[PDB]
Amino acid sequence: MNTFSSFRKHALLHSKETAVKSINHNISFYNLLLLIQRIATGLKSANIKKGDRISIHMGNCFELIATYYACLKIGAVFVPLSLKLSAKEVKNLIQHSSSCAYIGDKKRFYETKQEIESCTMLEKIWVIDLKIEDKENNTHNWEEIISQPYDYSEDNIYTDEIASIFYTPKGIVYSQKTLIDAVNLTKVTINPRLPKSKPAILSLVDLISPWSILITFAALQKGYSVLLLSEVDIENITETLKETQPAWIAGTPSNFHKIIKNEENNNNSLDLSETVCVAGGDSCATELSQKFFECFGSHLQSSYGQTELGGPVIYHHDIYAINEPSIGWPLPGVEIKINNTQSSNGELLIRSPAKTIGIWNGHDIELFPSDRWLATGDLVRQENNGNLIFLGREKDQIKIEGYPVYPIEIENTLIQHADIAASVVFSVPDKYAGERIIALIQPQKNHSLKAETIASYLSDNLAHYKHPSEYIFIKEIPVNISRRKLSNEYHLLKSQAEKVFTL
Ligand SMILES: CCc1cc(C(=O)O)c2c(c1)C(=O)C=C2
Repeated sequence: MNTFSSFRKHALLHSKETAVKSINHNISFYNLLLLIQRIATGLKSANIKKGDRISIHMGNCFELIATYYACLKIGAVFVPLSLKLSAKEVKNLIQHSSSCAYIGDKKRFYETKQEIESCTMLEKIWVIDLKIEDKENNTHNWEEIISQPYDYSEDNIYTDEIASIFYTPKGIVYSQKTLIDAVNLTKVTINPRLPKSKPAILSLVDLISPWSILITFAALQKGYSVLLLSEVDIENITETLKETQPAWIAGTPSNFHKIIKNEENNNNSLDLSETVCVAGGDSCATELSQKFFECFGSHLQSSYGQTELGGPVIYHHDIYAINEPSIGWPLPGVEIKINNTQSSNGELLIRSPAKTIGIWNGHDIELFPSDRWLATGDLVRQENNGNLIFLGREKDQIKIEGYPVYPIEIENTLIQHADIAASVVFSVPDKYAGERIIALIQPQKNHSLKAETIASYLSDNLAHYKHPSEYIFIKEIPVNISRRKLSNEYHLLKSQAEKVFTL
């Protein structure tokens, strides 16, 4: 069962239930299938064929998810163009991907119009809410692609065929099978609670971005509705969440930090205690989970994955339950190897059951040996129960007397202190020790804090060789965090510090 046919099967058996909703709109499973079918007929009527590449360039709307499924239905390769791309970058991807069609919305098209229309390989350009004076040459209004009824023509889709190209300047090629296996990984990470009185799934990452594509396919295949928000909706996220009350929210760590910060004001208070929230990336969200529980009483989850691995590969279904920084457990079929360093800690290597096909180089696919391991650049230790303790980036590792020291582990200890609001640990060169550990300490509250408190606190909680040699008290840590750039600004930091304490 490929991704479209899995959607279809569910839509035909659960026709009346809401598949997608926004603040002002909704569409049932059955009507979304009808829209997908009309788009498929319009594409084929416009001479789009299995294997043709379609660049897709639009904000969150029902047409975006319908277009993904229409491409899948007919075997057209979809090429999502991130909304963060400049006009020159969008043109580069349209050209590099060898797209022969483009589908976009009004805002994205008109920001990029001259570039898109100068891509001479584009035989069809469809634009939602195209201005009528611009319907000419190969540029068409979106309504044209759905104007004809479904023609019931067959499609022969095979799981080894290309389905999509997800650009990181590297076009990662997914087959129909990659997408099946990536959605199957993602399905394991979407676990709303049982309602008390139907779950709606929200992803705060744009639907043009691969993690949200997978979340959306997986949610619909589990029969959940998907809530789509606009940029303005997400700028007003606290009020939007009170109104829409999703059961499950995916987002970046930054998304959830902002949600936390909005509560410091407000009044009516947003109740996320029953909501399952999933922070997504290539790091660890343990400190965020502590803040998120304090603020909402909700138990943050995390997902760790990347496009080259097809989908999510490691999932932490309860970050806050683990006192150490951790990233969770490998998903089903995921294989891991921890590089042997003659110790329990090493680089995390991953092989995923969602095998990408290769890299599109503009002219051909550079094929991936299906046995390849991906080196993540992250250090881990695997506990007895499988949980991957997170030791930080390999390149942030500090050496003390020959032994590796991990800033993220020291930071996690420091912030548990009631008087410490935040902390960043890094090293500086030292003529005779090689490196020396510095701790940037941001005092909590409106409170006072003496370094001697910290050194004694660390004696009880950390091995001595992991201890900072020096404390820099500053009541705002520079963010925008790069322990490398902070090391480079060590003398500046000391000169701006509330106080410095050298042991
Ligand atoms: C589709 C591959 C993938 C991409 C990304 C991303 O941050 O872009 C993420 C994950 C998977 C994930 O499990 C959490 C973040």
